Formats: sequence, structure tokens, C-alpha cells
Amino acid sequence: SKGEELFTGVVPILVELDGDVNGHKFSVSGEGEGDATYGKLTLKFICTTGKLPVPWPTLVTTLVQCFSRYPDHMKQHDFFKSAMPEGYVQERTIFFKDDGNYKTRAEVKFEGDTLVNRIELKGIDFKEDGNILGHKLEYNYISHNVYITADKQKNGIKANFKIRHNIEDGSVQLADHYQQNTPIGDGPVLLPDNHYLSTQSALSKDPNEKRDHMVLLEFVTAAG
Repeated sequence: SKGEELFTGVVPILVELDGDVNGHKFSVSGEGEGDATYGKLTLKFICTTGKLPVPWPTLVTTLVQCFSRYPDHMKQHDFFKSAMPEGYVQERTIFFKDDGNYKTRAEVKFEGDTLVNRIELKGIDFKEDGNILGHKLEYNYISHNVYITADKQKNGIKANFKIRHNIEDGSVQLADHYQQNTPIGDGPVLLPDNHYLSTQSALSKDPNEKRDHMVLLEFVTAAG
């Protein structure tokens, strides 16, 4: 089980995101640690360019599934850890219903003992007065699952899932995700049988942090 050993204890994480939505540029940096044994992620993200032009909840999925807890009987289906330390490229298109879309390209890999997630995000066709640019989304999270399937044609995995972002009027802003992950090394990786990753999220704020930011606590477990 190559790559698994790199996740046996607590691992420091660094996230770097460069975005541009409807021409509005922004950057986000994140730091924290992951404990894959418990499928636990603890991270704090900061918008280093000022005010985030989009809702923090809409960036959660974009901002390291290698930290998921895979039950012992499912260890042969952990594509994410198997690609380490070289890593994998993670790409998505996220369609916000009745609004614009995000296109993301990220590289997740180890740089020394730090697991790094470096992201490029481009958003187009958003409504200036819509739920995203207008910041009309509640600061929380309710979606949990994603069905992961193998993508042999690309020697990786893929997934399609909907994320629901609660709005104050009781309605929901849908964010339809289409995902594809491919290894960075020419090395071996595990192409998994179908399964789910179920994530419990928790968004919060550091009462003593003045910069625009997001504190995130997540627990992810594989099943199915």
C-alpha cells in the first residue's frame, strides 16, 4: 500500500488558490492539518487580497480527499493516497443553477512533509445580483456525499455530485459538480471500485480574525 504510510500520523496542509470570477480576481491561502486515520481535516483559510468576491461555502469543495478515512475493508479503493507523494491533478466544473460556473484545476501533492493543494479557479457567466456575487448564501454546509467511480480512460477517478447551498428564503442554490482526477506521476495507482465518500462539515469564524476568512472542520469517511 504505497502512499498510505505518508498519512499514518498528523500531516500539515497548505492550500493556495488563485481565482477570477467575472473578472474579479482574488487569492486564498489555507493552513491546517489532516489526520487520515480519523478522516479529520482542520483548516483556516484567509482571503489574502481583501474581501472574497464569492461566498466561502462555494469554495469548500475546491479548497484533499487523500485525507478521507477508508475503512480497512476498503483500503484497496484509496486512489487519493495511492498517488502520493507525486500527487494528482484534480479538475472540476461546478455549475451554479440559474447562475455562472466555476472551472478549477488543482495539483495535490507533497512538498516535503507538507500536503499541498495548489488551485487555479475561473468563474464565468455569474449574475452580479445573483446568489453568488450578491453573497446571498448562508454560511454553513449540508451536503455530504459523492459517488467516486474509476475513470480507466484517464487512469484515475471521476465523480458527479450536487451540492446544495442554503439561502435565507428557505430555498437552495444548487452547485452541480463534475470531477476528474488523474495522477501526476507515471507511477502505480489504485483504480477503485465504486464507492462513496461521506463528509461532515463545519464552517466557523475565528472571533479574533479581522481578515475575510473561513475556519473549516471536516470529517470524511469512505463507504459503499
